[PDB]
Amino acid sequence: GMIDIHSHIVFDVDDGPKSREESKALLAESYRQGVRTIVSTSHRRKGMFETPEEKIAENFLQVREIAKEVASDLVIAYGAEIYYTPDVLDKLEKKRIPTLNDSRYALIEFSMNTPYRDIHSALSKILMLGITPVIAHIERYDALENNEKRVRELIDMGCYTQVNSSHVLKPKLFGERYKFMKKRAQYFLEQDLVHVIASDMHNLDGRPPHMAEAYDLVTQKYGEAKAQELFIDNPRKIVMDQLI
Amino acid sequence: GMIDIHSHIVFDVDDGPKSREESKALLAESYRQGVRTIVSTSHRRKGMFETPEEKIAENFLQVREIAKEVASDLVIAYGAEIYYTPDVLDKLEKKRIPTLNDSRYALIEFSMNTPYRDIHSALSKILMLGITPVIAHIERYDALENNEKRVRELIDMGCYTQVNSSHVLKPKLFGERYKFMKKRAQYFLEQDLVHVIASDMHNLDGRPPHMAEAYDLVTQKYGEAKAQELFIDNPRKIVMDQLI
Ligand SMILES: [Mn+2]
Ligand SMILES: [Mn+2]
Ligand SMILES: [Mn+2]
Ligand SMILES: [Mn+2]
Ligand SMILES: [Mn+2]
Ligand SMILES: [Mn+2]
Ligand SMILES: [Sm+3]
Ligand SMILES: [Sm+3]
Ligand SMILES: [Sm+3]
Ligand SMILES: [Sm+3]
Repeated sequence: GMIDIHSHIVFDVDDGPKSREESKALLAESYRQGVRTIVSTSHRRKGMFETPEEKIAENFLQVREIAKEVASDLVIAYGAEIYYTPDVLDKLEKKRIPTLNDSRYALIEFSMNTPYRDIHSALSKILMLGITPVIAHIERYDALENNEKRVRELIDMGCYTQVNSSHVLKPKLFGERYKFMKKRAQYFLEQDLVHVIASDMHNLDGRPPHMAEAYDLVTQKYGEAKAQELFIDNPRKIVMDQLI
Repeated sequence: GMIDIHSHIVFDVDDGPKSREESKALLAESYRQGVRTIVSTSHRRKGMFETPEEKIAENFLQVREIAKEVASDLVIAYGAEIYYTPDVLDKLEKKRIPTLNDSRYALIEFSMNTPYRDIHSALSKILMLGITPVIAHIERYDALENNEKRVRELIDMGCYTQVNSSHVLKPKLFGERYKFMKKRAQYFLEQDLVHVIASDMHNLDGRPPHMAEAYDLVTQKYGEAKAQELFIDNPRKIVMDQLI
């Protein structure tokens, strides 16, 4: 029973599901693949994802009703994926934006080419609030490309890393769009710099969950024990508000 | 990975472990049997279990450190087993006594021969506080012996039932001390009146966890699906603060 801590399943709030039907379909697929817990982390990002918090709550609650139709033992928790801009700090401290399952952990996102010093500075200011940043899809940031020294630094301040399930997969030979993130992801896993693997699922045409598959690949390359850590135990600790 | 929502693992606080050594030994056994989550529910009972709440917290936190020695993926949550006396209501509402994992659920206990009207009255007054009572070892109460009508009533007010793992086991032919609770437990399982099975573990000489075994017996008699509900899914919902 996997716990997916990064998901876009709330409808009409961001670039995830546009309808209830689409939300129900996502949940169902996630369930097929063995996920029994999903943390909703819709986008909060000044400039492009500014849906009112009240509306996200409204729709999330509806999605939690829908989950019941998929399966009685599917647990939906609230949360958020937060794109760092300065305003975000007070919003977090005052609790106007959710942490993951109301725990100490917050899912934090940057741009592909955010300079390292900006990522670092931002993550410091969040730690100052007593909140623990889990860094969203570290494969994305150029700042961290092939750079363990920098990732260790962040982990050692008190951050934890998340990698997307789809970037654990192997590169295709025709029509690959994520060569660099797949290469980057594989490097972090080799260096043992990954705490969590999550789906970042948005839909069932382009951004599905690849959790079942990502799990079998990590099992083979890195061992069953590591797959369980990244896909179950560490997420378990996050959702239970305990330090990993 | 089972979740045990009823446990006496804090030392020098009640009739559970008397030492750290004994606490560590309990955790370890529970882990052997496949339990990955344990809710601490030490005794709060006017008249015989009156250890100051500050002291229970102090020692619980230490037990949570010890758990790390047993295994990194063992999660210890705080809670309490509450013996109903009137004072308990305000203590709960004001939060001077913990609910299970700080959820809406509280583990509630009575005496073997508490008349039904007293159990009922007490459980009403707790529901009035917005708290959901999970009834501790229902096998114990004479009021509920062979009496589905009464158990359904309670469940329908909004209570949930817990049965002890050791009372799921088969009766012995020499030196059985729990014939009646084993018979009673078996009856509730047949009538499908049990939401949760938990250990009520106190030690490793007389009151061990019988979770591994209780799980295999429920599997055989009632199906894998039911064992998972009682030993994993329903407890999962309790610890995640979601209505079962
Ligand atoms: Mn998106
Ligand atoms: Mn993102
Ligand atoms: Mn995302
Ligand atoms: Mn006891
Ligand atoms: Mn008891
Ligand atoms: Mn007990
Ligand atoms: Sm290295
Ligand atoms: Sm490691
Ligand atoms: Sm019946
Ligand atoms: Sm049932």
